Amino acid sequence: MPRVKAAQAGRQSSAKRHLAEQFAVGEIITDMAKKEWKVGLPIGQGGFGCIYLADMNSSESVGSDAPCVVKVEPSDNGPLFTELKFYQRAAKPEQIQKWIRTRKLKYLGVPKYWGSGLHDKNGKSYRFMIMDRFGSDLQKIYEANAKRFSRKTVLQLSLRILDILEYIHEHEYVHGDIKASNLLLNYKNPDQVYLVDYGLAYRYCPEGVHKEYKEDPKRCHDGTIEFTSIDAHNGVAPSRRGDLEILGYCMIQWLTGHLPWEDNLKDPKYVRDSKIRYRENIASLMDKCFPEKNKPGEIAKYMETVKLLDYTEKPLYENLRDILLQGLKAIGSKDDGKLDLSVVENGGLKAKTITKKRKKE
Repeated sequence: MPRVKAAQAGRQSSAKRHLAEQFAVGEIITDMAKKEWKVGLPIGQGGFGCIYLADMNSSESVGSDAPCVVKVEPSDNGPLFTELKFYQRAAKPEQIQKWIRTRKLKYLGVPKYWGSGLHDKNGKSYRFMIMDRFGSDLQKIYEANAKRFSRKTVLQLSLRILDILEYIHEHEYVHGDIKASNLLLNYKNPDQVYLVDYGLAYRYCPEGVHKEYKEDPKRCHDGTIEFTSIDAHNGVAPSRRGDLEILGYCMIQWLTGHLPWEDNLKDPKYVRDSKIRYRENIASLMDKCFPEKNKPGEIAKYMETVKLLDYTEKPLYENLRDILLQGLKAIGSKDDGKLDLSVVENGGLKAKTITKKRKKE
């Protein structure tokens, strides 16, 4: 509590009073792309990194249902420059639309990029990126439902995430952050899921050079023990298995509700132990987590492929894809629920992509 618990700003790090500013309501700046975007009233709670309503240069004033939203953050920041750079480079209007065409699909759950605008003042440089609106985060509903998900709901995402993964996986870009915390649903389309705020999107194939199994803790180390890829836990280089591991962990988290190492996060050694121990004997995890009178073959085979994956072995989306459909057909059930996560609950967003937070040179 504010009164009970005392908030600590910093003992020794920053000096003097920074003091930031804002923009007038009803103003329209000129992004780098020569696009006019009108800014309405402020929205969100945090401080320096606040969100402001945005909309295309149309007319009249701005209400409380603006189409796009802007976010201002420090220019010297790192992770920020990545989220904005990854959007204007990966989240392009062509790259997104082109995919749907080359994929023979309807729409892409990837966020669209609009623009950005910077401004220096007395040495202080500011920067903001323009993004679209959203509905609610998957992590919110999860906690709201007492951390309980359905088989059709979980499997529904596993299919959507796969297609999205291939998009970045083919662009030499590792996802890293695939958890629900970085997911949202379209306000108009409740059955549409979107994966925003990477905060861990990096490339491990520069100049056609695929990252070989080598020790590199300095790189690809940013992540919470809650789902930190074994690559960082051991201090190895970025691998493909690391991605499947992230989805594999959460996949069982929602399906079961709680993970074995949920009451032992404080112990980093334990988390790594149970990991390797559960890796060799995956059948033990499903046995302990799930009852003997209920063993989802969809999960058993899922891990069997992950643990049985070689550094040189390529991704087997087709194979795993068969395991998913088999899981539903096995339980005499079919996709009759979709992304059942429509309720709405916004209150601030983020902006990151890099993966190396520790000392910050």
